[PDB]
Amino acid sequence: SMEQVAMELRLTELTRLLRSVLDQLQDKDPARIFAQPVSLKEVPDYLDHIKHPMDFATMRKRLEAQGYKNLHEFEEDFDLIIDNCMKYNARDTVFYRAAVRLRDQGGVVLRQARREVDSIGLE
Ligand code: NA
Repeated sequence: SMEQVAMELRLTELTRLLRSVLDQLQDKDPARIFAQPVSLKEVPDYLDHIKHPMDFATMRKRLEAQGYKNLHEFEEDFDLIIDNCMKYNARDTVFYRAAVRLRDQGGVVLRQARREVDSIGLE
């Protein structure tokens, strides 16, 4: 149908916007602490602590499959990256501190992203 095509165009445009958002968020992690999944070889007990692991590479996979239907779903995954890190790691670690900085700097980006999604009407 023409409607389904229109819906798919909207999703494709959302995916384009979120790809820009993802790139901006990841630029706020130049240490690449959050770039890849935590290794279960190097941290074998990780899943005892963290029930829903997340990282930028896993987000990018979902994004390119157009698996984010709205900005809320994308934000949920970003918050998982931050929140998982701040539970597993103590306050005095480079990991926890990187997550705080990413959260703070990311908030700016996500604030305007919400406005753009609402304005352009992409969801
Ligand atoms: Na903790």
